[PDB]
Amino acid sequence: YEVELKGYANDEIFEKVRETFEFMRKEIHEDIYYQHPCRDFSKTDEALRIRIKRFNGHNEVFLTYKGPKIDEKSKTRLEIEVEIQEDVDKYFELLDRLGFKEVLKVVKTREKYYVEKGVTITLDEVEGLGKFIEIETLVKEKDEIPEAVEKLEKILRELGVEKFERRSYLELLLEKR
Amino acid sequence: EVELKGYANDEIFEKVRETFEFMRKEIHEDIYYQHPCRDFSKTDEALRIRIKRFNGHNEVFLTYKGPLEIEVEIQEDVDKYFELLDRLGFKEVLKVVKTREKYYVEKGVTITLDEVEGLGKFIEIETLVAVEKLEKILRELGVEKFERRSYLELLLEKRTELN
Repeated sequence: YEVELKGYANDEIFEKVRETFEFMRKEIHEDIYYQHPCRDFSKTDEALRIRIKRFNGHNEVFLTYKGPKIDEKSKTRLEIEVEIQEDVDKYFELLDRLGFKEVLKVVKTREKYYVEKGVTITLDEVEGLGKFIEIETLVKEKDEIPEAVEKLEKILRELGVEKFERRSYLELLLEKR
Repeated sequence: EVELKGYANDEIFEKVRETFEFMRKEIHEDIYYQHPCRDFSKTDEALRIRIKRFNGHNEVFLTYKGPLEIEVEIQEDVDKYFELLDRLGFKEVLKVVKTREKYYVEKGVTITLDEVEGLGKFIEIETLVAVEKLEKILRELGVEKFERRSYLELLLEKRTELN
């Protein structure tokens, strides 16, 4: 599982990260989140998204399904992700035909930083929400999530993060609709 | 995409091989799905993952058929696509296996000789724009019984009557 924690940020936290960790790369993300044709994802805590990632003149697109959060202390959830290598428009059309309707588009910039082996921090500037900081690392077993969460929470708090958020950017933006 | 299908047999298959230019032979396994809440059998829609084998390799496609077709190639992680479909509520209805031989008739016209597991031999013809033209071609090959129902539909009907 990809253990992930998110906190609200600011110029202070952003700068500290830039002066503490190795910069990997900056990406622009344009996500389109969908609603299921038969069930309310907001009630089942699921998500389906198409993400367009832009960096270094490159463009990558991914279709990702996210399962319900399984941890009370983090945003960790099961994920199934495939890369759309071509015909991006066809995937958009396929989802539409199957009844998946766009709920909202989330746009942000993300600066990725190397923390330690398998641990990455991202500085996010989300349109319509502001600055956030995320941290993630992979774990094999579900029972390993608690330890990882503690480790990642410590890293973020040591950077100045005080307010954590388990709600997705999508949920946060929907609240402001 | 104007397409027609007819019941075939060894003779019809043979006539095709002698008359038209062989293009390619492929083996297909089509995994058809039911929509999480729309009954595709009532909305005249379909969604399938096709795994084709030809020229020593496999190619995978995800295709939606409207009541008019969206097809994308799965170059990697087909297992993830199976999982994604399951997670989204799509359920396997039936897996259709067939061997297909494609033949070139003329500019923009192709014929396929299909040996469908559990159903038998069929011949399909397709072109882009026409029906009377393709119809005549098939009739001259000895085709006497056409079929608008898909292999999936036929296999399901066959199962229902058999039980």
